[PDB]
Amino acid sequence: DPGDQICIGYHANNSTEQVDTIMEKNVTVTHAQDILEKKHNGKLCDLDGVKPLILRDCSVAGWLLGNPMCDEFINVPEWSYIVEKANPVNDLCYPGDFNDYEELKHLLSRINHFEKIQIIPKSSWSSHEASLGVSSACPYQGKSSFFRNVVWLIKKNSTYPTIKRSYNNTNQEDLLVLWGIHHPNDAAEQTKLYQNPTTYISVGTSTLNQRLVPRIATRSKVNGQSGRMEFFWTILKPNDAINFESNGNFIAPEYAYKIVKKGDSTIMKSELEYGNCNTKCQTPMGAINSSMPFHNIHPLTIGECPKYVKSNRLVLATGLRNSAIAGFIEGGWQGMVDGWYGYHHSNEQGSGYAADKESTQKAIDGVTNKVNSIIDKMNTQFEAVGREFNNLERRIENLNKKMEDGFLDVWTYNAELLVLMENERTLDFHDSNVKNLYDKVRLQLRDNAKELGNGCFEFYHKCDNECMESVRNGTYDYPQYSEEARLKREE
Amino acid sequence: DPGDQICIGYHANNSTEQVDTIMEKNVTVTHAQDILEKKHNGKLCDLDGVKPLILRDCSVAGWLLGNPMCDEFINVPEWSYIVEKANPVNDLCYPGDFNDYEELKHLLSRINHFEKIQIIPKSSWSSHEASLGVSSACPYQGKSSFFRNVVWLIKKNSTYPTIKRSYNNTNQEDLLVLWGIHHPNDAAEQTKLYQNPTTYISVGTSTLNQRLVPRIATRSKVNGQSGRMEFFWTILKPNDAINFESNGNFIAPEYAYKIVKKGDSTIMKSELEYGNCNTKCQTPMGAINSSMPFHNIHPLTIGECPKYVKSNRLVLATGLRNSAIAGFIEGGWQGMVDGWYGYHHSNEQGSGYAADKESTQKAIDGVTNKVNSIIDKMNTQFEAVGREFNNLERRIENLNKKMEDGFLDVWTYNAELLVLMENERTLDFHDSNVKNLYDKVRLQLRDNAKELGNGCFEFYHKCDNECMESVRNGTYDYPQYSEEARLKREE
Amino acid sequence: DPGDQICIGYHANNSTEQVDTIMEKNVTVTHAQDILEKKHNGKLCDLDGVKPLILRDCSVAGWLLGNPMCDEFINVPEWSYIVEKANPVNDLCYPGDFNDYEELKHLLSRINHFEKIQIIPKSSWSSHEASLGVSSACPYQGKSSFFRNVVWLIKKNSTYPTIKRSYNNTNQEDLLVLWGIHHPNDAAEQTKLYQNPTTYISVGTSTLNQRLVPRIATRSKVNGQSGRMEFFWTILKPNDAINFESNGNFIAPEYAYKIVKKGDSTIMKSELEYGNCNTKCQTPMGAINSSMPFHNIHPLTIGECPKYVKSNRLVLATGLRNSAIAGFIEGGWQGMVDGWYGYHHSNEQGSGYAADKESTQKAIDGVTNKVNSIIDKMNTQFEAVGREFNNLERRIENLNKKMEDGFLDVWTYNAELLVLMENERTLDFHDSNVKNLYDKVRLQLRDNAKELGNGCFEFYHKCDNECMESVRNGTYDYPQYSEEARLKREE
Ligand SMILES: *[C@@H]1O[C@H](CO)[C@@H](O)[C@H](O)[C@H]1NC(C)=O
Ligand SMILES: *[C@@H]1O[C@H](CO)[C@@H](O)[C@H](O)[C@H]1NC(C)=O
Ligand SMILES: *[C@@H]1O[C@H](CO)[C@@H](O)[C@H](O)[C@H]1NC(C)=O
Ligand SMILES: *[C@@H]1O[C@H](CO)[C@@H](O)[C@H](O)[C@H]1NC(C)=O
Ligand SMILES: *[C@@H]1O[C@H](CO)[C@@H](O)[C@H](O)[C@H]1NC(C)=O
Ligand SMILES: *[C@@H]1O[C@H](CO)[C@@H](O)[C@H](O)[C@H]1NC(C)=O
Ligand SMILES: *[C@@H]1O[C@H](CO)[C@@H](O)[C@H](O)[C@H]1NC(C)=O
Ligand SMILES: *[C@@H]1O[C@H](CO)[C@@H](O)[C@H](O)[C@H]1NC(C)=O
Ligand SMILES: *[C@@H]1O[C@H](CO)[C@@H](O)[C@H](O)[C@H]1NC(C)=O
Ligand SMILES: *[C@@H]1O[C@H](CO)[C@@H](O)[C@H](O)[C@H]1NC(C)=O
Ligand SMILES: *[C@@H]1O[C@H](CO)[C@@H](O)[C@H](O)[C@H]1NC(C)=O
Ligand SMILES: *[C@@H]1O[C@H](CO)[C@@H](O)[C@H](O)[C@H]1NC(C)=O
Repeated sequence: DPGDQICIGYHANNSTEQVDTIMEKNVTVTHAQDILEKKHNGKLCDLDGVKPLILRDCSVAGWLLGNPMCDEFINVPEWSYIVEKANPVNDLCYPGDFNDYEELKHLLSRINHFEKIQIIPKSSWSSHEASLGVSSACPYQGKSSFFRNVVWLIKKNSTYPTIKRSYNNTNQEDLLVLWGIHHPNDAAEQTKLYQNPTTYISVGTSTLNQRLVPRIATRSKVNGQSGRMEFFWTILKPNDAINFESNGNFIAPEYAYKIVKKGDSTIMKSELEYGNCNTKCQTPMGAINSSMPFHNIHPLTIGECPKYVKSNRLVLATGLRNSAIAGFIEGGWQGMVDGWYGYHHSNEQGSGYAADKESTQKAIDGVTNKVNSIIDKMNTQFEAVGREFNNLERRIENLNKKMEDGFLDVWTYNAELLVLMENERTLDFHDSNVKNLYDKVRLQLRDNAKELGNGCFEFYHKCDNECMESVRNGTYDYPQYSEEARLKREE
Repeated sequence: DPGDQICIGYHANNSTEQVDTIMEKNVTVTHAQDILEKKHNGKLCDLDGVKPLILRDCSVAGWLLGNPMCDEFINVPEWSYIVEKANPVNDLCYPGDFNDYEELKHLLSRINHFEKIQIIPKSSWSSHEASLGVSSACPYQGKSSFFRNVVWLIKKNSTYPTIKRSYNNTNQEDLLVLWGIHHPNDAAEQTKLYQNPTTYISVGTSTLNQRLVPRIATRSKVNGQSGRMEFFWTILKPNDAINFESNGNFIAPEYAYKIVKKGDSTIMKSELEYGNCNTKCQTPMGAINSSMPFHNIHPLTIGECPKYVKSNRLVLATGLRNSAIAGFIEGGWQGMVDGWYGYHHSNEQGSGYAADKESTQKAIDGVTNKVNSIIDKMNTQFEAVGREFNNLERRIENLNKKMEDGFLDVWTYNAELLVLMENERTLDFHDSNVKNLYDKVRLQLRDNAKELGNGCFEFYHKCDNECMESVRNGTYDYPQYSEEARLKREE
Repeated sequence: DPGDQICIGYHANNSTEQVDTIMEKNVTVTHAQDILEKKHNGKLCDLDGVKPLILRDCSVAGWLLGNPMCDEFINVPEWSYIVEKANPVNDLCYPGDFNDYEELKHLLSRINHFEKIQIIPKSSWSSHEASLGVSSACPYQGKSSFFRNVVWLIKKNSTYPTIKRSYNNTNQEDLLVLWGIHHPNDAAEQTKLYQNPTTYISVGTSTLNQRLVPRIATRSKVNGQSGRMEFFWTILKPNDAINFESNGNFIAPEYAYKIVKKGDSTIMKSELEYGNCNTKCQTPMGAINSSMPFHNIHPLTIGECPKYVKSNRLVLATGLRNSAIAGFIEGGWQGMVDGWYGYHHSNEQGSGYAADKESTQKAIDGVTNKVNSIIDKMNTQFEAVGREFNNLERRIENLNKKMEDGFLDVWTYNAELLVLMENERTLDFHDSNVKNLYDKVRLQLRDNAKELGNGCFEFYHKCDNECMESVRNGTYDYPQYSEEARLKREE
């Protein structure tokens, strides 16, 4: 009237944070953690401390050949990836084609050193016109012009003698060399420009064995030209020579490019500003600081990125189901201001809440470990995802699509089920921990107290604060009080 | 002699349905659900309400060029995919080759609009023979013939003047244009057919810059011909023109094809009948209504399909382990005609079974949620799986094989383990629910009754049907009967 | 003073074996099993009882054409895969190129029958020089030589008459036929070697329609040659004929190869010895006997292999957490020499340990099943992983890299989490089993004994060895002793 009491219960708070489990939707929970990265800085950034190459209105092709309408950031000796607009305004001003263009973009996607040098001075053409090879298709300062890195040689007097030029790579580095051939409209234009009716370009390295022949066809006007310019490239190794021989139609190198190549990336399509930021994961929509194992921003990423997932939320439960003084069988304790599982007692020294420090710490460590495993076991590797295939490589582009879609399907399913399964394990863990605490006490107390059925015990003896501490410590001395207990019990 | 009683127990039935768990094989279970789709309608069907193009005995090539032995369904203005036989009987009647054939099949796999038009009338050839270009290799009504969409021009008198033809696409739609070149057996055949010993075909658009030259070689007879026909195609954009120039060996266009293209699919190899059905997933062996997240019919599918898996059964447990009146410790209750977990009682008003409605509903909802999650979290995307690579693309075909086999291995393993793990969770859930019910009662009753050890309690007081209902409701008033209980108890 | 006793407890041993769970790191455990294969025999082995083709210092190209510096194992009529060194010393002694080289390596990766035959005897050249076609680039026994399978025909007197040669495949098997063209340095060398200034090679089968023309360019010296040799191949079906016609520059077949092809593999890069072993999984670093579902040796494997994983250990718990006489609440029993869960008793016949055979067997079966499922559900398929793409196929090689890296990421994550999740299930299973045993006893004994709170019961009646056996058997007859029990109890 009334006997001392100890109750077992668990933390409750004012959290409205919701979680899903394999078995229940929308469970209110004490604390939760999202493992889905959803935020980007809306900028293009350095990748592992190397600037990108941003081409504002120029194709890689326009940029390499010196399309004179390309007004770009000129000096840039290395880069980590390339940014183009979807459809650049300035490509090949004089219409035509670039041989193995996509393989060259991929080779140039990431470059350790890039330095333009002069391999054949425009001034070295003594028996051909170096300054007439100009077109209204390729306008400069209002006046007719041409690609600036490459020379459109025309006949001098009414003669086009055979060109023989060798260039020996005396540099330490590989040379990217560019040249072209003019496909004229007819035999009259052919002889008007090059005098000789039948022409070739021969090009030889230790590797290359090329002979080009112009092709006449009747073609639609593009940039007001029915002629076509076709471009070719090789990499000249650092002690090899390249040998040019031509009768006509030769678009000669003036400038070539020293390159050092240490691994590739790809070409990103984006309309974003550079932002001086560093990042380890770039997206067409912005960069990401990628601690989280999953993201939903954009598939077309370059770097060490979270796995891309079709998903709005991946929220793990970290806390508990959230809902005399009665114990656990009737709900949680707002009063348990600290601790996850613990006790409420009332004796002649007064009443209050005490955390079970040991079971609380064990459980916090467990849940922290669960979250860190799900994050830290994720293998993160460098990859570069772009669209590098042309409109006659549609079968290969379909192969890439099935693979990308394939991985999106596997990761989206596994992350969703992983969160549902583990959330159910976590909430069941909390129930298992509370019930085990109740049993820890029930087994110490035996017949020295009575189970009240609500998660509380009423003692058959005086249990001061020091007795209570021994119950919470698991050091309760049953023999010490069996005598006093038995007297009140038999009555 | 004898006291009132309440027992805790669970549903049992005459089910022989079996399930596997990570830990036990062949567990008999009250109710189970298969999540593996194994059934197909054995027919080719519309895909999202668009008919397929079924070519009974004709290659795409034979069909486009008008191989005169192709007796096909002529009119068909759109389609969702193409069906060919493994080795069609009718391909190129006059032997030869089709340039970038596989890329053209892929472009044509799915078409929004397809309409054949006449771009160059057979009657427009005033200075060349339009009706002699015929062969015994390409038989029609017993008589020698040729591809019907394309004209094999021969010299007239003993002259083959230079052809110059332009066609301007004044249509709203892209044009697929087809032409070819004849590779004759020798210089005598060359001049016998075309008079001129040295010939070319030049073709130009805003894109195309082609010059073809016939090739003599001594070749094996195919369909009794040692000559070869080589075919080329372009897509002419809706305000461009195509310009043809030829000296000889020209297989001229007569008919071209207006096309509208909105996304691709692939070419399916099947010997099935069309069936007027609609479907969202087509298989070479038949269509599928794809609610289930997995299937085992065939890898080579087109549409939004379940994931393909090497597996005969993926069966989830939905019910319970299946096996006075004693309670749960001795087995299940055939008498529990309704409910999963509940009670049996016996008092002076009589005996019977009562379902624990709350715990039963919670558990049914849980298991329904588990099944729906495993089904509904599956990301389903459109894909088209075929074999689109030629016998010099074997490395790329091996790349595709490793990817396909890769995904089959991941999905087959994850589905099998998913079912084994969750089956074990489900059966352990049922045990956890029954035991918690027993405890719900034990904690209400305390010393007002005695545990019989078999899942039953014997009351120390009269418990009429209204007392029993309060035990099942969790509203049992222990104080109301402690007095009566204690008297019978002390004795 | 003192009463008979029965205790519930579990096995403990001197194991230091450690395991991880989703929630705890470094749990000491009674017994564990690694499912990650980490061991290889450091040798190249037969694959499913078929020898490899090991090329010690020769390229496939060098080997097929008979580079005279290739000192290889000559006779070898079938093989399962090919082994090359990263950069073979002996390739094309006379510099040049091999057309569709990579597709030919892939075709030859695995061969059922391979037999070199003579299709055109060197002695059959009556109007051309068959023994002058020799070079200092291709040295033999100190003296100038050439590829041995193919004849470099030179003019005789000062004449190079037109070659016309047919070979009809009268063999039962497909023929791999090889030929080439010489690209000389200039018009003087052209006529010095072949007399005719303007030359061609025409080659025709039922399939092939080729016309080759030599190409002059000024080229860097390689093996002291500025000339180039370009090689071509076809597969001649078993009743077709191949027809050669040439004016000059013809590198003629002498020897061709009968082949039978039944499925492909790839080319492995390794510096290992053959070892007479058989295997179902070969690695560049050594073979594997692949019972385990995962391995971490090397990605570039051929056969039916475990899944490749970035991981040092995948260790499953199979045993228990490892740590009067007290029962389970105070730790494990070194004394439980046999069994997982069981009992300790003490009566007037003496004291000792007894295994709960039924619950122990159920648990051993469960854990054995868990391990076997995780191993046996793994779909294992034949695959061949190599690097088969050239330096202008870098985009496709990047496609293959993303796929390979993709599968490594999926398998590494799923195996790591699978082991963490199941380890937690296994340890929780053991706790659930021990606690259920304690309850099995508590429910049989009821008030005929008292719970001591440490996992032990003290009996209120004499419990001889035969009573004890009935408690362990679940056949304990409570009524038989309630009388004796109640007397000692009321006191
Ligand atoms: C869960 O919560 C949200 C409210 O934020 C609601 O939209 C949804 O309908 C709820 N229930 C289910 C079954 O998803
Ligand atoms: C071209 O150059 C000069 C005339 O300026 C003259 O010496 C030369 O012969 C001219 N050639 C011809 C063929 O007119
Ligand atoms: C280029 O110059 C170097 C250094 O003078 C020389 O050794 C080398 O042979 C030259 N390269 C060629 C292909 O001639
Ligand atoms: C637990 O509580 C008792 C009583 O307050 C105290 O004396 C003892 O030091 C504690 N025991 C342990 C092991 O912490
Ligand atoms: C399980 O059930 C089937 C009978 O339908 C039987 O074939 C199989 O052998 C049984 N046991 C095991 C271990 O698979
Ligand atoms: C061919 O056409 C007619 C003869 O029918 C004639 O006017 C023409 O000159 C003929 N040509 C030759 C060269 O025979
Ligand atoms: C085709 O006709 C249109 C309309 O007459 C014209 O504007 C267009 O320029 C023509 N196309 C070409 C390439 O000439
Ligand atoms: C439960 O049972 C009692 C006795 O039949 C009834 O009076 C009461 O309305 C019920 N209580 C609830 C909360 O359903
Ligand atoms: C676990 O065990 C190993 C000792 O073998 C140790 O290196 C490691 O630091 C321990 N703890 C954790 C948290 O990994
Ligand atoms: C080459 O062969 C012999 C000389 O040995 C002779 O009959 C033949 O005419 C020679 N040809 C020429 C054109 O010298
Ligand atoms: C090759 O010889 C066979 C048998 O004599 C013959 O039937 C076949 O037609 C020949 N092949 C060719 C293409 O001539
Ligand atoms: C169990 O133990 C009792 C007493 O030793 C023995 O008589 C009986 O045969 C056993 N019962 C069973 C079912 O094994």
